[PDB]
Amino acid sequence: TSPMTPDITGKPFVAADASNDYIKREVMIPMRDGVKLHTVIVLPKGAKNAPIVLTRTPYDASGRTERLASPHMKDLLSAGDDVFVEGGYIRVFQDVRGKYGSEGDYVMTRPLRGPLNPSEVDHATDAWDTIDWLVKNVSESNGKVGMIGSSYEGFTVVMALTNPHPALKVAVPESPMIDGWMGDDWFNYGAFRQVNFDYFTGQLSKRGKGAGIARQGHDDYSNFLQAGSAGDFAKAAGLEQLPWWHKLTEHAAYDAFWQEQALDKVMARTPLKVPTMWLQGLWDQEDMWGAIHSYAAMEPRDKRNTLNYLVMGPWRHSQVNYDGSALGALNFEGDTARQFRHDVLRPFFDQYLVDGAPKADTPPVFIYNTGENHWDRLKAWPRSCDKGCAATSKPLYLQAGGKLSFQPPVAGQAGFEEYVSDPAKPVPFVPRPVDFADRAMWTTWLVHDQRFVDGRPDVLTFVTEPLTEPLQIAGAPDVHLQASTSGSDSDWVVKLIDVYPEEMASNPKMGGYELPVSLAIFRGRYRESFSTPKPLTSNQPLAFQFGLPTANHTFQPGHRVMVQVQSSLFPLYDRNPQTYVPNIFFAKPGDYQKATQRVYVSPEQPSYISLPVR
Amino acid sequence: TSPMTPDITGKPFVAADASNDYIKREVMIPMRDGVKLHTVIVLPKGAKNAPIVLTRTPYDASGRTERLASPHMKDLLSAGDDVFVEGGYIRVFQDVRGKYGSEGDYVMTRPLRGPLNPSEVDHATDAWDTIDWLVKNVSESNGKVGMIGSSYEGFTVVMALTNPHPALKVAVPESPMIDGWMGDDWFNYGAFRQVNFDYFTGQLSKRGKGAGIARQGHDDYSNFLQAGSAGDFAKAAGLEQLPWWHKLTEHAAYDAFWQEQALDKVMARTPLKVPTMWLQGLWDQEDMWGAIHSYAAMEPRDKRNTLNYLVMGPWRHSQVNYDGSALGALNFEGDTARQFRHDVLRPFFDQYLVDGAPKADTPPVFIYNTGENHWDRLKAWPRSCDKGCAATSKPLYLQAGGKLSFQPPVAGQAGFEEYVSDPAKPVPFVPRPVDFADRAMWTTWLVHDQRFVDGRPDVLTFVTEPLTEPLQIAGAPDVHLQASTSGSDSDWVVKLIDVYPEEMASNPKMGGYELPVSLAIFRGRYRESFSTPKPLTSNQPLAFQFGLPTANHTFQPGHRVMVQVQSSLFPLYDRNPQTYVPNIFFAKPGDYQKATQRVYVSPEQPSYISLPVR
Amino acid sequence: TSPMTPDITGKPFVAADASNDYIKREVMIPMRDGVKLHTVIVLPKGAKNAPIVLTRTPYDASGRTERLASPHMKDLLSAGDDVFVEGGYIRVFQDVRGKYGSEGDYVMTRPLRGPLNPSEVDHATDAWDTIDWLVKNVSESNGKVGMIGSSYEGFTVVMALTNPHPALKVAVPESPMIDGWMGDDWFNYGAFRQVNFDYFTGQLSKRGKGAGIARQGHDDYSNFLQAGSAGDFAKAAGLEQLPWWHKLTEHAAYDAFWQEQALDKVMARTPLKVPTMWLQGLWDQEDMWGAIHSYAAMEPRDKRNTLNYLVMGPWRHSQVNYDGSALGALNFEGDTARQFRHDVLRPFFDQYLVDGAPKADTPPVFIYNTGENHWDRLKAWPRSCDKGCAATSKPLYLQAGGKLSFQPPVAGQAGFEEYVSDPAKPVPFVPRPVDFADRAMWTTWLVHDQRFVDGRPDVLTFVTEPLTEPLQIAGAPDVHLQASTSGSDSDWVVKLIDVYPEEMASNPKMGGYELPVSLAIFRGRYRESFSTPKPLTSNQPLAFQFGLPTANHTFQPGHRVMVQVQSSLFPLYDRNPQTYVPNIFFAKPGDYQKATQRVYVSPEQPSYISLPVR
Ligand SMILES: [Ca+2]
Ligand SMILES: [Ca+2]
Ligand SMILES: [Ca+2]
Repeated sequence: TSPMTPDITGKPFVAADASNDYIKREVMIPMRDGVKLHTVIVLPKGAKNAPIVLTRTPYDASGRTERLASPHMKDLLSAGDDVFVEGGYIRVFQDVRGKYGSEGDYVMTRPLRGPLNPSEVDHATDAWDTIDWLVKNVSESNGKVGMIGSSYEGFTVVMALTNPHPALKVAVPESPMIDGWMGDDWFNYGAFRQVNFDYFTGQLSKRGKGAGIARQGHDDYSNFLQAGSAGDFAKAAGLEQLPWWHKLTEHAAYDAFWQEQALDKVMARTPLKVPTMWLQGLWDQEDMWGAIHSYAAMEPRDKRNTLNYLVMGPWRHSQVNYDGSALGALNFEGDTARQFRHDVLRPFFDQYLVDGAPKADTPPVFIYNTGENHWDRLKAWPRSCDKGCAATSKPLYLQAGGKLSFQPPVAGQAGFEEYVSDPAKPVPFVPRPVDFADRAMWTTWLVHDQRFVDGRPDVLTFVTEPLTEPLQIAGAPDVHLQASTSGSDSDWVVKLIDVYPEEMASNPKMGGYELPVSLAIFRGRYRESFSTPKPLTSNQPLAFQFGLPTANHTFQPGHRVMVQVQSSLFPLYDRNPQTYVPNIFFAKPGDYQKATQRVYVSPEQPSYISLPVR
Repeated sequence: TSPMTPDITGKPFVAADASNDYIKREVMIPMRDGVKLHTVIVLPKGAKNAPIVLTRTPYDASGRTERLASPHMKDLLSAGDDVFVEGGYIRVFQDVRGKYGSEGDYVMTRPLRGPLNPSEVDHATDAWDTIDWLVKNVSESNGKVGMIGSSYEGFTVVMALTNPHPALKVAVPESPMIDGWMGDDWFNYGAFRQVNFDYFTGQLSKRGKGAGIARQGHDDYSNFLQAGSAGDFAKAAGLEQLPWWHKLTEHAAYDAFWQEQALDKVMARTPLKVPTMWLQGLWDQEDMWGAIHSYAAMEPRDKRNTLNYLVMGPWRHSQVNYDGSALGALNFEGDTARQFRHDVLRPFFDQYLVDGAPKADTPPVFIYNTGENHWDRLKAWPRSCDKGCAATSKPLYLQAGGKLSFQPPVAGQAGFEEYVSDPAKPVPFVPRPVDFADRAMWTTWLVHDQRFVDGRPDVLTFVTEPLTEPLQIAGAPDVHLQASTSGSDSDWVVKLIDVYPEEMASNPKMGGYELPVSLAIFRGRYRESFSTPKPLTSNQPLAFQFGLPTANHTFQPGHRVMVQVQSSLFPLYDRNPQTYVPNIFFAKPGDYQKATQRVYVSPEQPSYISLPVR
Repeated sequence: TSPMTPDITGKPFVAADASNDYIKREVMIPMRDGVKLHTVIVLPKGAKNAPIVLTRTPYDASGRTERLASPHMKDLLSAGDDVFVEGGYIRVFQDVRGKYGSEGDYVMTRPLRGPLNPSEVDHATDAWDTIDWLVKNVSESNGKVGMIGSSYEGFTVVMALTNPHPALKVAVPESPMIDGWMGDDWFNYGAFRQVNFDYFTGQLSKRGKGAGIARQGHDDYSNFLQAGSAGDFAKAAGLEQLPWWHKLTEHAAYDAFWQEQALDKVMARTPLKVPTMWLQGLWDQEDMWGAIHSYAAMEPRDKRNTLNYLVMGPWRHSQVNYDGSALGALNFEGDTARQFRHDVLRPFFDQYLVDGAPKADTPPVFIYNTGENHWDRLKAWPRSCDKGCAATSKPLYLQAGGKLSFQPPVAGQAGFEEYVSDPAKPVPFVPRPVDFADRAMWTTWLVHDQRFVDGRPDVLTFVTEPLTEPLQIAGAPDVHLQASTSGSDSDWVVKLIDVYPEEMASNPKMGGYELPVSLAIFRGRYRESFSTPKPLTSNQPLAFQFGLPTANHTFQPGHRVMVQVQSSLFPLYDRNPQTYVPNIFFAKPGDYQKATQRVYVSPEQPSYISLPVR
């Protein structure tokens, strides 16, 4: 070999694959319009009549099938695919239209053929053509296909369910994106989520891998506050080059653009034919709305209770595919994620995909009790609600003096609790400094101790005396807030908290820990209507009604129930200027004003939470 | 904005840069043969008559100038560039010929025009054409250029020094690759370094970013042992596709291929014209030979002591560009890396690059004492050696019964210490499991406590009684080993160790800690000649002589001096089969045999280390 | 208040107790012979007809009832007492005779009235007199008592069971000290345990709190090796002042002194009257022999299977009273300790102690499967043994070339595997440096990855190929070692190991992890008799038979089964000098000699482990 022989030959370096216990095949599958989608198929060596598990993703199919470069399939594929490797399944990941190895144009959460999409293709037809090709060209398969995926990967499963290929025998949409305005990714009750600015450049900058937005500093509390409004931050970052950004600001309210994209409404008029398991985390910080709302839209038509299932674990977004033994300071009884994957998911998929496999005794509802630390196998959910459930909700009244109880307010006390909300000094949603990039912070923010803001003058705290008997809730709490603002707009944040016993000697850090079981924010301008915003009348007590995330939680003896109320949750949510403007995205510096907020706790105007007690 | 408007546009997304305090400018510089090299220039805004600091790298110039996407130049550039940002320098990184954005073919450490390179270009001409272009095309510059870089980036500096452009006013080769066979990257005294297998696929798989090699498991001790020889592992990993791998196995001995690449020999015949500062770490685990040998090759001709400098800090490879406050369990007196960059490097560069800058009080030698924890400013180095230095070396004799002293062996005792070296059960160079991916393990292996192998039957341990007075060494120890093997080949590993006081109450983990101050391996087949290997005569005591890494270390009172001897250091070094084979890279399973080793400690055949005491 | 008024008044400072939810009373209960024992009684406020849980301890009753100075009983008492606080029990801790607040003389594990104790009192009579006083003087109780305790606190429960007071309705000896010579605290098959030297000064220096032994250095590997024999270390430390030390060295063999103290032999002749639950950890590093052997001594007479229970969790010594969610690098399915305490222990105690309490569904055997990670509820144990069990044991033969399989050795291979055992360089039982005071090291040593010694020339390794199907063992493995030694004595250490799959991508550190499922040491001089030691015939293959710790473990697919054999386990066990001496405690420097060890693996003399497969 000559010394001047180029050490980089130019020809592709073929990695070793002799010792592999799998085969990886990449193929460009033509859709009905000629556009080919990059599809990666991983088969166990010696696979015969094996089912296929398919996932359609905008997060790199080649990368999703290489958690680690390894000759062992169990290590090659992600942690969440462990049960599929153990079951001898063929795993397939496909790049959606317009991303990574696939051809075509990319449209964020490409809408269904209809009012928003006049083309001949969408995610439903793309999944159909994909499945058709797989059962006709993968000789190692038995022609049976199951679909699974979390977040955007769950959204593609839902799209396939709108009109599924006959070969699709089972589906598991995990934390799917269903309604990005009401309560999933983009907004929550109209309040815009700034955490997704990095997602926009990360997914829309290039066909393939993108990047986050360069910051002025480390603390996002400071980065966003200094920039001003959400529109100011975006403009300075160059986001006006992205059509998606223009779509968000042109549709700030819940108009036809968002209504026509709500997939739970679509599931309501979609016939039940494919056994589907709606899954999400109880602390799903990205898609809290999706799974539970989609499950409820189809459950009334699940006549025999064997086609529509619900799964809600003690998980943060997508934790179902990793280790569910803990979340932040909370410890659970074993790896709850692995428990779900092995005890419930595997037998459910085997029943519909593996030849000769027995029927599984899949629980209609598989939900974790975050207070008692154990799974619950039920026939229905919720167990308690205002009407139609086994148990009836009980009003939990906010009381004067920062108290909280099931007894209606008595006369002869202060009619309300007051606090000033200052947009220039907003309440932080997590301890400063805030780093949206820090995955540890973002995935655990919903279970973080709230004492870092308890005692702030712009946060109201209501608490019960220590419980002597366990209080079990099992449903979706509903806020019935009676509040006024001296401004003409305002956000209202309510947190339902489990305060641990003041002392916890066996785990000292948990002593007095304020765990948010369920919390939400509501953009006040949408009080009467989500599609048609209106200014709030200054200094007038008004009724605000909105649901808090689902909870299957027992407040144990020694614990207290607590409710915190505030008017900002920054920088996760852009600040409500507190003066009515046409579009908060483009609020001007002078529009931001302090406002005197009042939460009423009188017999005539009682604030309370309809708690799903059982 | 229509809903179907592609969210990923035809016109690429461009990040905003209005708040930037620098300007990044890319250029394609044509070399003399027409090949263009991708060059990245980072200028402070308002830069005028500013000096340039240039680095030529095979590690992505665009990546090297983006430690963090940020509007602040200090954060955008690497930690090691802090003093250049503070000094208002224009920073330039260039992709070497055949890598990343550059055109041309890539040849690993492209040799100088000569016997190994018949072309008209090499790193010397490329650096010359680059500097000529920069001074004629960067209007913001004062036409003065300084070069710096660590490892391969240091190697490109040395290549420029063979025939430097008149505009090159100063050079700082940090841990440069000088002799990859004698003691730098590829081999150490002929013993092959398996840690670089991942580097081959990482740098030679493609023009741009490559990847590591997929392992069968987590523990490299097991991965390499199970594979067999280095050639078996490489063959299985698909490395026979890389011409570099064939160059290594075709030139296992120190033949013309390696002799013609030794840059210290080139420096010996290179006139001293550009002020040069040779730098490396005392614990440089990748390029231990380079800087010190190159410095010594030029120092005798440094008439006024102002053209050739030496710097040796308490660092691992490239730590000079990060934080030097500690290394593994060792704590030093402040951030020694920052101290060097600010107190020595900055004034040195300024003196020769900034118009009208003052004279720097640059110490001819800047070397850290790892035993007293402070820098030493000296006029010469070494301070002690066999002859020609201020102090003279003293033999430190290995003794029977595992003893060690400066007194020659006495009669009436065992003439040797014996151990069996078994290739099937080699001595680990770091505690198992060995993870070559774990950067923390690799960067700190040389300072790791050796108690994890002390007490093994295949490792001999010689130790003094606790010292009552400080023992200072300041030079390069030289091993004079008298040893026999029952086989026909063998490796000899010698570690000079500082054993800390048995108790260290203020830092308990340091109690009895066995810190290797200096260690080296020698491949026995090269005992008589590095170019002509010969079998070792079975059962015959033979003299081996080889140098240990430089040390400026004071063994303090309460400490002991220790020497460990073994015949494997795995998996860092491939195993010597202990039977004489033509090429150890291709040793067969049956070639590996146990061997009875004897280290002689008698008056007639005394093993000792020539210690550079002062 | 005058400025010169002494700030320390001299009168006792009464801590506030108004807010306490408990009442703490201290009383000196007179025994049969007039000697009063300090007893601490903790009653919940408003206690009426409450049962008592009693523990007798030599570890400070006042300290045991104050985990934290707190007004909440749950936090005041230890973590393990959580279920008793929840159950409204009165908790009592009593200082044993001669310790802390109690009067009388202290005798280590004071033997029962008989040949070793001619006095009128022992732990049985002391417990009787205590229980009698409690039911007659504690008006807040219902006159029913349960006993519990771990280690020495479990030993006092067993002493009460030899002749229990009628008021004792239930007992739970946890990791009790049963046979301190055969396999509990002082020795293991005659091999002396040096870890207890600190225990001797800690418990025998003073009536109250003692201290450990001052060391020369940090590393006990070095401290003990430098001192020489166990006797040399003890003499230098001043331990000849302690009668206990003289008792140990005067009874090095299993003579009448130890036979008369073996409580499992006493339980074999003790009528089953009190529902007893024998408990220990599978990795009980202090009392591995006790619970399982005592359970087996009484189970044949448990006619209705309702008076004798067994519990073996995935625990280290006493972990049952803390958090059992993990042990070292091992993760279990939830807090297994809390699971046992709440799901099994609480209902078991309530049934026999609380008025009108319901029947508990107590599993006859509650044993954790360390390979499948789940509890097993069985009617009997073991599930597999040589004869009389549901399954029969299968021989796992050690093979030449470091192999292992269920197939008998074939001819034509090497008849044995050889290694030299050097007492001057013993095999470490845990990575150096060894610190017996480091609780983290000591509690997790039995589950530590054994790769730190795998590959040592003085440790033999035998391993199977990767398993394709699960291999479940459920019983006590029995070693049938055929081995010789060139010396006249030797220790034999055997480890049964579960080697995790080479790669574990979801938990990288577990890749190739060598987990010791079960290990034991056997002092060779007791090959034919534990009471009468005899020299081993030099170079003659001899049969060694001894049991390994119980295992309920499934070696899963991908894992390998491994067996390691060595002749030292230092410094936990003193070194066998390898030349026969009358008493190893007083071995002289010249008695320690290297010895050539041979483990036979031929068809004629096959070494194997009788594995309890099912
Ligand atoms: Ca259903
Ligand atoms: Ca000089
Ligand atoms: Ca029983």
